[PDB]
Amino acid sequence: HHHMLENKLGIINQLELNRVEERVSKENAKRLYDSGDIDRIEVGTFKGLSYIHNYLFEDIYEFAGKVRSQNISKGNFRFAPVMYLEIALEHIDKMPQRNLDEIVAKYVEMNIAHPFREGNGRATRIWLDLILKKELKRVVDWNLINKEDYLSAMERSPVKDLEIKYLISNALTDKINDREIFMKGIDISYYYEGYTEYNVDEL
Amino acid sequence: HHHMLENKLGIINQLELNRVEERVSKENAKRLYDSGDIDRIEVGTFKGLSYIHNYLFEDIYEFAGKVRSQNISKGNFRFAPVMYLEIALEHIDKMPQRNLDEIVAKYVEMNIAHPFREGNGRATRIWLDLILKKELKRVVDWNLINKEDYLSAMERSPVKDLEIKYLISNALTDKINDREIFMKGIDISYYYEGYTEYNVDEL
Amino acid sequence: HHHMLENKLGIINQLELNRVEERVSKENAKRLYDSGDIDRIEVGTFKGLSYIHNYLFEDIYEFAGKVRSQNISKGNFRFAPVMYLEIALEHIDKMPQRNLDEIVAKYVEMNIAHPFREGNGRATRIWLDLILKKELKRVVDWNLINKEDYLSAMERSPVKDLEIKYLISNALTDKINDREIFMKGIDISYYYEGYTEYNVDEL
Amino acid sequence: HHMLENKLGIINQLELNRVEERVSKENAKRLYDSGDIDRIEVGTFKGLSYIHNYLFEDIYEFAGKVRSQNISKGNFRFAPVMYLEIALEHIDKMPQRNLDEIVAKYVEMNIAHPFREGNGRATRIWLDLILKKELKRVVDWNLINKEDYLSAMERSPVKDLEIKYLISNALTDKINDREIFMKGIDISYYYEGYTEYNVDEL
Amino acid sequence: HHMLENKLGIINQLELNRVEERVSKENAKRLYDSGDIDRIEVGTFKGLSYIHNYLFEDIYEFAGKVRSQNISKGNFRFAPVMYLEIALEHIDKMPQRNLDEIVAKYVEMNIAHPFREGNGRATRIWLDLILKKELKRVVDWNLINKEDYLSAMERSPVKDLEIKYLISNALTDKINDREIFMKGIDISYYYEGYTEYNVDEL
Amino acid sequence: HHMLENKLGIINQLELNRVEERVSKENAKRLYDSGDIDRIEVGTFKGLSYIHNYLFEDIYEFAGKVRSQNISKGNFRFAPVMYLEIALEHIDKMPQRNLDEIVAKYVEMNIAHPFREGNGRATRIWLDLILKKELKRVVDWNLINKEDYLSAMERSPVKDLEIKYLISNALTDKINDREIFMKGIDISYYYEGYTEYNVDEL
Ligand SMILES: Nc1ncnc2c1ncn2[C@@H]1O[C@H](COP(=O)(O)OP(=O)(O)O)[C@@H](O)[C@H]1O
Ligand SMILES: Nc1ncnc2c1ncn2[C@@H]1O[C@H](COP(=O)(O)OP(=O)(O)O)[C@@H](O)[C@H]1O
Ligand SMILES: Nc1ncnc2c1ncn2[C@@H]1O[C@H](COP(=O)(O)OP(=O)(O)O)[C@@H](O)[C@H]1O
Ligand SMILES: Nc1ncnc2c1ncn2[C@@H]1O[C@H](COP(=O)(O)OP(=O)(O)O)[C@@H](O)[C@H]1O
Ligand SMILES: Nc1ncnc2c1ncn2[C@@H]1O[C@H](COP(=O)(O)OP(=O)(O)O)[C@@H](O)[C@H]1O
Ligand SMILES: Nc1ncnc2c1ncn2[C@@H]1O[C@H](COP(=O)(O)OP(=O)(O)O)[C@@H](O)[C@H]1O
Ligand SMILES: [Ca+2]
Ligand SMILES: [Ca+2]
Ligand SMILES: [Ca+2]
Ligand SMILES: [Ca+2]
Ligand SMILES: [Ca+2]
Ligand SMILES: [Ca+2]
Ligand SMILES: [Ca+2]
Ligand SMILES: [Ca+2]
Ligand SMILES: [Ca+2]
Ligand SMILES: [Ca+2]
Ligand SMILES: [Ca+2]
Ligand SMILES: [Ca+2]
Repeated sequence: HHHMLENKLGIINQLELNRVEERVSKENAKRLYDSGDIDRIEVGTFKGLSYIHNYLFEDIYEFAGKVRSQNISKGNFRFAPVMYLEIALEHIDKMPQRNLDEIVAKYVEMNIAHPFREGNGRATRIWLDLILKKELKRVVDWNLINKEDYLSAMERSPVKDLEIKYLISNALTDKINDREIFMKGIDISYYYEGYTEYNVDEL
Repeated sequence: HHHMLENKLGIINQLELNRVEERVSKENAKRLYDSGDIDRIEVGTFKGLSYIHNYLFEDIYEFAGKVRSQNISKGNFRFAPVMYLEIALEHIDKMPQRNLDEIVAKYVEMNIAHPFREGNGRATRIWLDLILKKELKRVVDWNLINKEDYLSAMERSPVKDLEIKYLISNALTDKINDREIFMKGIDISYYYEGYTEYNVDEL
Repeated sequence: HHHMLENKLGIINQLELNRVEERVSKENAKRLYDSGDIDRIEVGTFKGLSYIHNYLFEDIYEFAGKVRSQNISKGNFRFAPVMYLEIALEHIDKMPQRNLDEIVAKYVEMNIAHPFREGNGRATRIWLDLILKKELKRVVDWNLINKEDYLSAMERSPVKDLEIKYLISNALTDKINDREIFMKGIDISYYYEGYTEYNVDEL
Repeated sequence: HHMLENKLGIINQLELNRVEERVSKENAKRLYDSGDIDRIEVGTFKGLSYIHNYLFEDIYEFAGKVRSQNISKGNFRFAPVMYLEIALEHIDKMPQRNLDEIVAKYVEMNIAHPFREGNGRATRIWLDLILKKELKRVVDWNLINKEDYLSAMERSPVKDLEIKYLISNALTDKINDREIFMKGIDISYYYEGYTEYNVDEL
Repeated sequence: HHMLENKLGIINQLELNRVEERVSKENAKRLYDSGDIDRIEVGTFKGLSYIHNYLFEDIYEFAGKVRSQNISKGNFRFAPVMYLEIALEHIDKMPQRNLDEIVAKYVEMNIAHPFREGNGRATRIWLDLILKKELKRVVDWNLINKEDYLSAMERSPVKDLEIKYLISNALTDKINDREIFMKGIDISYYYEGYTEYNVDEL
Repeated sequence: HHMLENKLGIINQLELNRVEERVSKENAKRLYDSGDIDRIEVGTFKGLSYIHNYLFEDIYEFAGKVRSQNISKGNFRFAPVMYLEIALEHIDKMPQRNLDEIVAKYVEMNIAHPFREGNGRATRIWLDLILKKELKRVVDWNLINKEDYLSAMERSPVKDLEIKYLISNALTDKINDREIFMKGIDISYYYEGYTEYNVDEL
């Protein structure tokens, strides 16, 4: 099934499975940074996002890095249905990214596409930071964006992106090669989704 | 200062604040159970829920156990306006709880009321288990309800409580004095809300 | 439970129960008209609506004529919460009914209140015809309002009442003492709710 | 669209409803008792179209054909005509190996809502055929309460847990039982507001 | 996107709004008085694009061209850019033989919302052309209250009865009356919050 | 008879709009230049009612008075008449010590929407008075684009974050600057579709 570690380690408690998946994927995130692999990823495309997703979740989620084949929703919002996900990703690949407005709009469209069965939030926040670094020489200090504010802004974003754009704009930092900003952002990004067991840099 | 530990322990990292609040409130939950205090609470009333909330969150959330003074929402759903909280809680105190249909309806209305600024989910799930134990001689084995299923069902519940009802009925157990069921349920209930650092029985 | 005939007569097929409830309640509607009792009902108040509802559904619906104690919804519209239902009804009793605009607004508010667990549509349409008869010397020729148009307009009416006002306006007739108009209207009103087995004037 | 309204000069909504119920239920009874139902392609729009035409030929104009107008129920907009064809192309390729996949496929076909009218009844017959082929089960529709079913279908474009739960709990292995089929036709029609006839009495 | 903001260095929103109103209403008056409006393809996106460019080429970047950004009003998300082409080609093939079909076509074109801005005013001109050609009618827009029209358009993706009713009760056979056209331009701009000028005084 | 300036026969919506703008903007200018604005209770429905009456008596029937009908915009239903009074009572007791509390109070007053019309313009004047008293700030409304403001207000019953950001970045310490007040009146009316007059030229 989708959680490849669930049967492998015979785990029947939701919290223990959550902790193990957090540990493995954060190990992978730490390696992605410390190996320098994060600097050799295509920026602003679904190919780069797919690479990030596979890197984080290979041997954790079945078909990591590959588009889902099932329709999904959060709250009352239906993400792009599978039937046109391909064309959605093509359109996102050609969207411009020369200023904060365009980059945030591109991030919002990629969240609407929501191409994977799981792991969209964490992978796409890494992807967004790479776009911001390449184009604005900034990255997000994610700790400066309150979790509940971020989630509300993303819920609002398919209709209007002003909330998420304001939060991102006020969280930007020029410390784009600072390892500490990256690792703290990984921990905050995982906390957004309900993973709080590990610090990435202690793995 | 709603997060009373933030200034007291000078915490500037969201994840660190989340972890300390989890530890303190889970210590309080373990004490609530092991002291037998949980057995001397009024069942199915706002008095009992307020007692549970204060017990869990005193010196963590300002005004623990007391009704909020601000309006709040999650997703697209606006909880009961502050101006009607009093009458909402009065109505809920009068709701019957003789079978699963009525108990689930009462739980759904209490979630709609959402009387506290924070901590509604965890406190109200403890409260619900007490109602089920008293009236049906059952409690919920929360690990049998998947987190995303639970959250979607609660989002659905103000419109129809069928989704939540099924989840609950399929998770009921007669092990109403099983400490392991209670503690595992505390851990799963906190996991529902994004706290995964501690096991309650290890504190 | 709520359908008293299910346990009373041990009917476990939904369609058979539906047919028996249609027969009994249409017998009651026919008696309500032919006895002249309909002419001695208070017009435009919840007292009159409750009298109609009890008359139709006594020994069919538990607590016929009495306000519901649980919250209900249709589609994604939540009708008036129980916690202020009485206040809503007290407001509706004082709403004016001097012309078509005001009568339609009053009908729309009564549908929002939706005071009974079931039977709101049929009872409140009888109630509305009485208001129109008293104040405008008109009643609705319900066959002139298409079922799907009526249902769509009622779904729209809590936001804007133009659709339902238009349909009603176009279907008004001055034959306010014509028995065939009344009986045909009973049949169409039940057809709106999915009852098609009987003609009321054949009972 | 209602071809019988002009033909029999009917001006009462309820009598038109009754005549359409009688004729289409006669067609459903024939579909089962003639054995035609057993040679319908399972799980494709081709099969659904065959069912819809069989039921509603000379009742609905263009029975068996995709609608050309957009439609909605409540505040839910069904698949726009502009990509309906594509929506059907995708549904034909959806897997149907377990209850999860079959329910997801049924939910997508309901979202597509390919016909002007008659989507509910035709697609419930279609769903039973899929369940019969892949799970050796069919739905005992009387075990699914009408209001629960309608609410679950309203919920299903967002989350299909409600409808999945209801279907799962209503499955029976009596996949060639004529009474189960006929009662299911009557309950399926009752869902949509037709209560005049019992199909096996026609 | 607003070319006149940088061109005339305007930093007051109201001042910019007035200048955009004046320039586009001058263009609308010329579109009518030159007879150019009579030589536009009726009922197609090509004609709508011509109207939009004619009104706004000096005001909006890429006037007459489909937008490249996704947009929304209220809680309604208009057709995604990725589908605009297929949506517009579908709209080009929609019939327009009676009021039902014409209103449905207008509703779909509003859902498509092909331009970044100016959809309301341009598409109302386009709609009158269709009504003039096919029904020998145009809309007397002053007979449709602004708030009723806006609510009806908000409702129209779900059900088009409100807007159909308003349009039907506002139709006039004065299809060549210059004052009906000019007053309609003024009312159409008023719908969108431009009230500074009368078009026929420019 | 709600639009007191209206008459019998067909009225032109645009001219009525212009006349109502002129009269109410004259009243707003007088409210400021007479110093009457300085004598208004701050942060209460009493003060809001005074503002609404001052702007709109002889324009709207029952200016300064609570509406008696339920109203909606988009798909949002404002506070029902049935509890409007309790809601205003609650709003009178809400704190206003910082921007978070003041924006929350403004958002609740907009949800209450106590008047039949004129809620936007009157309540924005009211909000500026609260901000002036408690923060020594007012809004430079020209710094908030119309479409951003309207979207943020649509969002505000769910989350006030959008509107709070816009207000926060538009605050100015020029709390007794006549230019800021008059420009803000013009922008506030522009938000609602009135663009004919400049207030200080009346
Ligand atoms: N209601 C919503 N509408 C749109 N986007 C949402 C909604 N809720 C959450 N999101 C986005 O989806 C992300 C979570 O996606 P998910 O697939 O669960 O990723 P992960 O596995 O990393 O948690 C959130 O971080 C947020 O960006
Ligand atoms: N969209 C929603 N609609 C209704 N109820 C919700 C929604 N989202 C979450 N909930 C309920 O609110 C609870 C969380 O409330 P919250 O005040 O955050 O408590 P806690 O501090 O324990 O997390 C969830 O457990 C769920 O039951
Ligand atoms: N989505 C909706 N929103 C508001 N009102 C509705 C909606 N759907 C139906 N209604 C109204 O509710 C009535 C049905 O009420 P119900 O309690 O089912 O009465 P009955 O038992 O007579 O069918 C319909 O006739 C219609 O007037
Ligand atoms: N709001 C909704 N959202 C999604 N699906 C719905 C909604 N309302 C009804 N449905 C589905 O549509 C079906 C009815 O479609 P319809 O075309 O009217 O068929 P029929 O002519 O057989 O009644 C229902 O059985 C239900 O499955
Ligand atoms: N919530 C909504 N849903 C659907 N359509 C809408 C909505 N709000 C406005 N519209 C339509 O959009 C038009 C406005 O489009 P816009 O691109 O702003 O045109 P303009 O620049 O001419 O004002 C309105 O006239 C109305 O027809
Ligand atoms: N959909 C909506 N939801 C919440 N608030 C809204 C919505 N639409 C408009 N508003 C608020 O209502 C105001 C308009 O109120 P209205 O009574 O028309 O006042 P006015 O007569 O001054 O224009 C807007 O300025 C905005 O603040
Ligand atoms: Ca997540
Ligand atoms: Ca740890
Ligand atoms: Ca929570
Ligand atoms: Ca730990
Ligand atoms: Ca009904
Ligand atoms: Ca019969
Ligand atoms: Ca139907
Ligand atoms: Ca019969
Ligand atoms: Ca506009
Ligand atoms: Ca002028
Ligand atoms: Ca307005
Ligand atoms: Ca002027």
